Amino acid sequence: PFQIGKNLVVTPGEVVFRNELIELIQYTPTTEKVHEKPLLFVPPCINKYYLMDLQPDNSMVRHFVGQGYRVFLVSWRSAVPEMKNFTWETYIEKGVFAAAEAVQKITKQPTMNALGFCVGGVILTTALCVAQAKGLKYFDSATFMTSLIDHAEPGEISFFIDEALVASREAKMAAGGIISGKEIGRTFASLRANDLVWAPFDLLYWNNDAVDLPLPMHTFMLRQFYINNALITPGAITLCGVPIDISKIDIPVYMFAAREDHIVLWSSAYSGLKYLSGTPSRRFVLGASGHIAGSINPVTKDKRNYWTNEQLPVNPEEWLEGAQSHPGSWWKDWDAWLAPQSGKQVPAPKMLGSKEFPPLQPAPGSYVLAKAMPPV
Amino acid sequence: PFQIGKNLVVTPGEVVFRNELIELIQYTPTTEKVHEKPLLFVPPCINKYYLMDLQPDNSMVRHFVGQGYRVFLVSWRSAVPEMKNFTWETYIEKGVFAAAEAVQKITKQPTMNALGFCVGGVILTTALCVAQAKGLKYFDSATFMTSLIDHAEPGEISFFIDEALVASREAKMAAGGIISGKEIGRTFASLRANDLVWNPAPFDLLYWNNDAVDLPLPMHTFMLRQFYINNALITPGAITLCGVPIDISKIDIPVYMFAAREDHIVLWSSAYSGLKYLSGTPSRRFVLGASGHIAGSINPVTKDKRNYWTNEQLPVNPEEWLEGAQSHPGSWWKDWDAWLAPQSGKQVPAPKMLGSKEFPPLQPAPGSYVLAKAMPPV
Repeated sequence: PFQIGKNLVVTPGEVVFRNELIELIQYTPTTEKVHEKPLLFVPPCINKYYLMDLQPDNSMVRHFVGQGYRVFLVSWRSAVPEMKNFTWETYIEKGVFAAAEAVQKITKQPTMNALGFCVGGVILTTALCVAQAKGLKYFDSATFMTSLIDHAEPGEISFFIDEALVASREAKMAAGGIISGKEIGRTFASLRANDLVWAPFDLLYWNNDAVDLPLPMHTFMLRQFYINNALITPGAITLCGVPIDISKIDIPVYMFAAREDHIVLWSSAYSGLKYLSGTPSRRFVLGASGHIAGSINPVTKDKRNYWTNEQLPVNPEEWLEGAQSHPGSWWKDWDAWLAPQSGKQVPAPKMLGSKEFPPLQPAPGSYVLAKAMPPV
Repeated sequence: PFQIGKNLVVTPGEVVFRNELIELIQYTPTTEKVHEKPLLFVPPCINKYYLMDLQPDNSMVRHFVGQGYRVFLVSWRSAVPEMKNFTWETYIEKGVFAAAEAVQKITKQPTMNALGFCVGGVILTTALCVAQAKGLKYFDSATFMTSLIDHAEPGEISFFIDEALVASREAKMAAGGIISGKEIGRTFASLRANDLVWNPAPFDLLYWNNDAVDLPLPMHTFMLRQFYINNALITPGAITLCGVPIDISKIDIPVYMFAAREDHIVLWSSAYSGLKYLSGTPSRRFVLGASGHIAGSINPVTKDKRNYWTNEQLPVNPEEWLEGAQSHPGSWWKDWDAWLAPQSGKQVPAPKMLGSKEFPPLQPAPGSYVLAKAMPPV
């Protein structure tokens, strides 16, 4: 069967940093030269990251390392009791910022480009606001891959959030707790039959390999984003001492959505763009197909197509009407957008980590191997 | 590994009638006596029927035959070019009514009870209106299993209907056409991630899901326009079928409605919303099953897992219905059986032959139409 790290999730590298929330994976170079400016992947913390690193042929991380990027990836710890009080803020501080700090220390580069996928995109979005407000310059650009900002139309999840249960948890928040992967899967699972082509056993395995979340983080996510749609209203939430205002984000943004995505409706993603009014530029790219088939659409096979349009009208239907279709994988377009923002070519590093951050264990590390807690 | 008719869809019987749209399957009795009044299953047409007849343990058809019902089932023909002009009305006439006429002729019984599942329930609803208006008495009761009547909240499908495409097809309706299984699977999706858990499951369901059908363009276009966009059934006379202005307040037989609590395809409160429009009926029953679209609908008595909820009161607010409901362990099929059986006549000896002299058995169940594969890409 599947053994994570052995016949799945095999892109070579090392865990180079670990804390109470993350392992940071640094991938081994496969090119003689690399773009100097690192690339940080922020996967979701619902399910395991390795949707982005399945087999070599369909691995997103492997592709980008092969394009010369200095790829680092956040591997989230599945919640256990010592994490029962962790909050959304913990994911910003101990997740995104801790990762960014380690990247700066290891590479000696002052900044990086960031990618956030699914809920990792929402965490990244909030992290960007905190960083901007505090003058912390971690990121030179941000990419949001099938992630919401405007949660007004979150899809069918809207019908299945139990507001009374969220309120019950809020009442007892200070005690913390653990939300089971089983519970999370009833609302946040993202696999559909049409993603299985026709290993589609890889995807079936991934879908069932669930992870747990801290109660405070999860309850806040439901209340503030899904119910209150807080990000569209400046100052509606406060994180890390900062009133959150998406209009303050001030770096180039790339936003990817998939046309047939039933999990993150493409028009709902598109709706976020108008809120990013402090950015110097925004790029929206629409991939063909469904959530997984469209998102994880590799260049190795280069199937399907994507659409581009540099004009960003308010109406997504107008965007699409003016768009140009291009054959193959949107990864190519993202690469072309990222590369000019990635510095000059330098020799590939000969070692993983650094003296201060020595390699700890081979990729894919220990946190991705955890099994969800037993039923309670 | 899956061979339809051999290790799935194996409830014994015979095709006893065939026309350009349907094969009617009559199932072999497994009881010495049967309820006299037959039971007609009108399955989904957007997918193949055999979600209702998977493995023996989870087969709905097999269970009901084993309870003593004289079960007949409509197996819909996947659309081919000779069907490219078929309409919604065709599904009423060549589907539901043709089946009911054959049942009458084979059994010599004047009426039957009907079950409609998913879009089969919608077709059945419209057929009941036509029959009522024309004084045709085919049905003594109707059961709607995860089917909409009020389409105001149809769920995620709303986001995946392109009105402009519907309109362009309306403009060219006379020419007819075929809507591919691929297109159908991009707008309708019967499965969710919880149905795909893996450690046959989930492969039996994936095979069923991927065993796609095609639909005639006029039927499918009408379905999208009139139900999903216009929500025509809630307005008397908003559509006309078979010469008849459709007014669901005219339906005048007992109704049973099933929905599943965690159903993402047919939201249970959306199903519930239809009940208030069935104002001509002598009785209405709503039953809510635990779990999702597949596991909640096809929840067999053999294992008798999960639960269902009952409440005789029918308030406008579905939350009020649920707050007043009583939970019962196991399968809702038990409840449906208890509702159906008193409406199913006396016990008579099981028929010794399938079909009749006029309707001889044509081939063993599950027949030929179910074995057809979708047309190639174009």
